[PDB]
Amino acid sequence: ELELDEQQRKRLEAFLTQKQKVGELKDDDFEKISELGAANGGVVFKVSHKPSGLVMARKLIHLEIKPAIRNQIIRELQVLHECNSPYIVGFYGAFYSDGEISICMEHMDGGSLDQVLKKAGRIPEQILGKVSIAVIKGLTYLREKHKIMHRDVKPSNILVNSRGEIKLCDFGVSGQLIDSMAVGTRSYMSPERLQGTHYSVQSDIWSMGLSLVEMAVGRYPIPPPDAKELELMFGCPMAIFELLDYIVNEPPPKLPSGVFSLEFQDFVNKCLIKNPAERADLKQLMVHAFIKRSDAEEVDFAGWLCSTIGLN
Ligand SMILES: C[C@@]1(O)CCN2C(=O)CCc3cccc1c32
Repeated sequence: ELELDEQQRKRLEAFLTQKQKVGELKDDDFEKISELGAANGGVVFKVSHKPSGLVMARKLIHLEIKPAIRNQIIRELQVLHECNSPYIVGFYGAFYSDGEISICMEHMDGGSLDQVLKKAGRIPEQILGKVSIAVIKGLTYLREKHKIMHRDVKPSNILVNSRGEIKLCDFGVSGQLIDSMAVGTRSYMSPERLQGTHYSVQSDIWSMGLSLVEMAVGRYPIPPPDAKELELMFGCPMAIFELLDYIVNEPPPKLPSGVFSLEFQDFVNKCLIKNPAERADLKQLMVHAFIKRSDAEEVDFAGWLCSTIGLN
């Protein structure tokens, strides 16, 4: 499950070889190309690293803090140089300059799945099959190689590219950065995390299940759509506090019947069991009928993606 094919190994090696050529990251070495979107705590820009010529994604977090705090943040982010996986967004480095922390990472030309979803309307089950494999693999990697859980799985934290790669980003590695920042959505948080109770990688599986239902139906799935709302979709307002209460108190969302395969439906159901002990784990998810089927499917994710978003 963590072993790599020839292509994956080669791309991972090529990234590291290019990264080695970049030295210390400095503010004045960046030329702004465009705005990629906004992440929690700051804006993400597509940039040119002038000396190396490398195109990067630069996230800028505005923080007015003492040299003590920022130097500790930068050191804590250094842990990202150790995360090397086809399912994790490549990291270049982090620095502080004139009231803002910069996190420089690999450019993903397909952007986030939250952006792809807006464009597509809804994402096909076979495409969600590849997405599920990449998320399980990224979460397994983080857990097994670094003893870390994501803590913030959502469609805006799943990045995609024209080579067909799917990678996770914005997993909390710096405690100090979270404290100083600290304000992202709690709408993908598991019922146990919202109840302050017992929380592990099982809470990330809930967030993945919820993100998958959202992408499949083309709508944040809580509260569930009524009989008339589903007819407009396939043919076949709640304030944040009300929503969080609904998650904790009500049955979990589910895919509509007779539109998706029973394997996909069962897969999301197992991710969405409210009790984390009963909820499927990464090991069980890796061998789920939906995962085994999707893994054997020869799905052109890059082709689908480029056609959908008008990339090219
Ligand atoms: C979370 C992130 O900042 C990662 C970088 N990124 C990209 O490379 C593509 C566009 C994008 C949109 C929203 C958030 C991000 C990105």
